[PDB]
Amino acid sequence: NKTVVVTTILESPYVMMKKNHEMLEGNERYEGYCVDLAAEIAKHCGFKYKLTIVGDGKYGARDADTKIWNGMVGELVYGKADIAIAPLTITLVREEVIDFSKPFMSLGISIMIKKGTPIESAEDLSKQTEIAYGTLDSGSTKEFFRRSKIAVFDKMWTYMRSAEPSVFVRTTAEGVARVRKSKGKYAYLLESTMNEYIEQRKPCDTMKVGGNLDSKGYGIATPKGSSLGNAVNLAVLKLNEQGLLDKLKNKWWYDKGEC
Ligand SMILES: N=c1ccc2c(-c3ccc(C(=O)NCc4ccn(-c5cc6c(cc5C(F)(F)F)[nH]c(=O)c(=O)n6CC(=O)O)c4)cc3C(=O)O)c3ccc(N)c(S(=O)(=O)O)c3oc-2c1S(=O)(=O)O
Repeated sequence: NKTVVVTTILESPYVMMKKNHEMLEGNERYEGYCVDLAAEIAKHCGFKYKLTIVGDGKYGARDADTKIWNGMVGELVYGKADIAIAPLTITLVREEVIDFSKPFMSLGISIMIKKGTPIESAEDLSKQTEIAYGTLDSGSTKEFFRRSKIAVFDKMWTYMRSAEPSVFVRTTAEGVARVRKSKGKYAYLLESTMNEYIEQRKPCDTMKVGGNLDSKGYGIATPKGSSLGNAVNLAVLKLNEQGLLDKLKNKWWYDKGEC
């Protein structure tokens, strides 16, 4: 039997380098939620596996000009990996070209504030202009606002699209720094999972407020028609029912949190 090639992505806390990684080999180089999850999936499915970091560092999209899938999705579609174990969002266009398990983690768009900011909901943000707010320039959150027909989110998009200086940031680190350094006058819109992670990072000055604005899930992906997909999906369901997915989330977000 052959070693399963698992594509994954360097993204904290899902996959992170061990400090001594230069003196380590194979799967021992990495730690994180998806490292632990890969070991559990492999245990339940009965395979040996090698974690490999996706070469282009991307989740996966179809290039608008060439029509070629990149990222982990592309690794699956073009025969370079057997399974993707990563926070890969289950979307329509991806589901058409690869197979997904049921989701192992659910999430939604959410609001990050500096502690003390008088905001508790998206509606609160939308009905004022003293506190600026934005999102990742390249993110799925931006696209949610662009396409939304809900009055509150439409108003928020109209504000964000034309706000000056730009309220959009190039990276999560830029967004978080802007929240922390703006003295409560900038709020940041992002995935609840990342928001919750940052809430547990020093110096513990940010928090997540309000309910999620949408709902989506991260799934395990296999090439379309792969015989591995059935067992992997049953594994995700068993791990959820055993409490193990919740245990892993608690471990990497809270037991290992700094706040
Ligand atoms: N200098 C730079 C520097 C960075 C540039 C980036 C860039 C931006 C931001 C970040 C960053 O904050 N990462 C942390 C983060 C925040 C949210 N997630 C997340 C996203 C998922 C996902 C799971 C998660 C997680 F983790 F929450 F679970 N699962 C999916 O299934 C999925 O799909 N997504 C995407 C989505 O949901 O959105 C992760 C990292 C990068 C990067 O270096 O890869 C860049 C990206 C796209 C793009 N088209 C272009 S660009 O074309 O070049 O403009 C980009 O450019 C960049 C230039 S740049 O080129 O010089 O202008």
